[PDB]
Amino acid sequence: MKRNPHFVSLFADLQKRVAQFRLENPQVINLSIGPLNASVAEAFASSIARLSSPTDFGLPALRQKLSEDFYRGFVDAKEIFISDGAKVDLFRLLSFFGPNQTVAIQDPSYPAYLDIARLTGAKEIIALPCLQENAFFPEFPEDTHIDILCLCSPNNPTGTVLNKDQLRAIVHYAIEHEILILFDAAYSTFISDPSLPKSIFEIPDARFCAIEINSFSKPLGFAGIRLGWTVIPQELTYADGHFVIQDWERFLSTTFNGASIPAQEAGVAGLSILPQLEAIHYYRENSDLLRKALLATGFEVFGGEHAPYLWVKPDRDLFDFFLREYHIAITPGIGFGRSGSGFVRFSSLGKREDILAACERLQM
Amino acid sequence: MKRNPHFVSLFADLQKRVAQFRLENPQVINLSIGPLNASVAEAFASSIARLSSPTDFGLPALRQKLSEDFYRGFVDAKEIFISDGAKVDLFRLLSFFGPNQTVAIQDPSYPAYLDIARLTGAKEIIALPCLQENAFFPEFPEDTHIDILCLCSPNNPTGTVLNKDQLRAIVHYAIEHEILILFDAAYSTFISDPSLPKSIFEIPDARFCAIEINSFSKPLGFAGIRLGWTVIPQELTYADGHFVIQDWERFLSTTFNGASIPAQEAGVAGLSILPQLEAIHYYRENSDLLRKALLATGFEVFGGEHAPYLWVKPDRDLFDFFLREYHIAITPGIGFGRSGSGFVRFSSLGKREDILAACERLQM
Repeated sequence: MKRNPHFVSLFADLQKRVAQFRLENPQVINLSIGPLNASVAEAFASSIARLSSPTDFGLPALRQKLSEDFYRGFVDAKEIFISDGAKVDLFRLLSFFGPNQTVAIQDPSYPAYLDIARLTGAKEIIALPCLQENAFFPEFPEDTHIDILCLCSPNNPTGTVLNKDQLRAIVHYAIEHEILILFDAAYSTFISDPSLPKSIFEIPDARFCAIEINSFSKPLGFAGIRLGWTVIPQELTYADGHFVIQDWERFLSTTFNGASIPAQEAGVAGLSILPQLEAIHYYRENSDLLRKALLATGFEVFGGEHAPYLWVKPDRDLFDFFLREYHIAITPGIGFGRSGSGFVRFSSLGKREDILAACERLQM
Repeated sequence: MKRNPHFVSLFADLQKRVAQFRLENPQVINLSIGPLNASVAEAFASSIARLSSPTDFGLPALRQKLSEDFYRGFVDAKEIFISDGAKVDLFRLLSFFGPNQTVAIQDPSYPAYLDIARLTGAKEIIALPCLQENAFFPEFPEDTHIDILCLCSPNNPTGTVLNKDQLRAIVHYAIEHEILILFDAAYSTFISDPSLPKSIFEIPDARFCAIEINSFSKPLGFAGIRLGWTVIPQELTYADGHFVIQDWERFLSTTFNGASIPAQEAGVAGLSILPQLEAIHYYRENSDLLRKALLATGFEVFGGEHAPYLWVKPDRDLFDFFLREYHIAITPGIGFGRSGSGFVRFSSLGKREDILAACERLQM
């Protein structure tokens, strides 16, 4: 039994070395990192009760409520597959397409994409620089065949959203070069400008070249819900005219036994209270707060309105600078990749107390 | 985007065509196929309560209780990885070993092995005939290199258990030819003779060539618990002396985000009440019942003491014969594979009412 080839090519680590600084400066606000909702839990329990009394791609009620409330009718229930989270789905996806794909990803990169690409067999991996001069529109190589394009919108780490016009461009480019697009919209719920697309299926032609994955986990309010979903259009087709959706059903039947039903039952209630939650207006606040603190204290601030990420311009100068000069841990850009250089990712997903404390250490 | 090669090579189906017979003979006991425990659910809920109040490889308490109660000390907590079920684990495993393996499986086969092998890239698949002349000891080919050997003990479909002496043989054969053994013990809880091994780790040398997967789901009492575990020995090594357990940790971190914690909390309570459950003495009963009915009515009966499967000798003669001559649906042997020929699988996992009704239609 020889070891895995696809394996041998593989942060943070940033967190250990920060406990370090604390064990060495004991007299630090951690913004480099991250309670279950009342209605959600009641549904959970009621689901459990249902099970302890006498008497597949997802609970029909959940596939439905997604269609109608979450996707606002743009997606059909039968196009929606419930799984236990966005990451496993991304793994099952890339795994499903087979090895030797060449796969392009945004740079700066959410690093789980790179790994799973490497792990699932990619022939090459192409970083698509995304930079504010270009409004973060990724820069495609002329001219290199790409097979799969991973997108992450709203974006981790830029906290940026590809808008309507931008996605239309990407989709046209995609169909033009026969690129399958994998579209990760796990942060979509954080969008606060009701114009911007929330799903890639709001974009002309997306159904002939695109899949979406999404989850609860981070809307937030959803702690302990092992639950996500994948969307495959009926229209989506391999080179030879076979339907992706069909291969996906076989695949799923063979390798998955579905999400937990109580968690499914719990998603349904979550969809109900979904668009209310100051439980996200709370974070929009953190982001505002940071932003102005940051702009007041001289910085260039990007992101933060439609995701819990501030992308901030003032390389190992960076981590240790912020810790020392401000007592704020962050994640330095270049960690997420090569066009990360010169930037820092602040995370907005914390207690207001600390958010305020950090905003203070930006005065003097 | 070309379709998946590994894909193009892929029951039941038996169930549709049985509804058929009913829509055509309206004046049938279904033994071809299959309530959440009170303590388990209480734990679930309490877990949920815990989550709705303010404030990785598995819940430590669960990894522990497995070690100590389930594995009876034979396995260490750190060797135990919690996932959301045995099947996904088998998929993640074979996926993890990479493609081009040649993989041997028992014949008669539990058919998910074949698929997942095919799907994950196998170069060849070798059926290992298991037959009662040989006490169901699988028959190895001289002399064909095999890389992985899947075992299923207690066995679906024979309802058979490889015993101590048998596994010692297989393990010696395995280390001798450098075969990794994948050992599926999901039915172990049904063992009712306290001599027989329950885990492969009760067998000298198993740790230098074997992994085990197991779950709750079917002990039974565990409906709606998306929960299994995998066991990797510290000692287990690739050809080049690298440690499997280590590659597995990386792999898992990249592609899984763990079992649900409430389901984990719920497993713990389940381990407590685990060895009590007439909730399995109930089925042992069904099996007794069937067995004698079957022997009284002239048949050859195998299995049924240590799993909910009776393997019965009296090929398309079979399905439609049983339906017509007895009004009992079964699963015919040859469905699980080529050395299935001449046998039928009865399933013992039903209401006592129907078990009794079936035993009746064996008189005249």
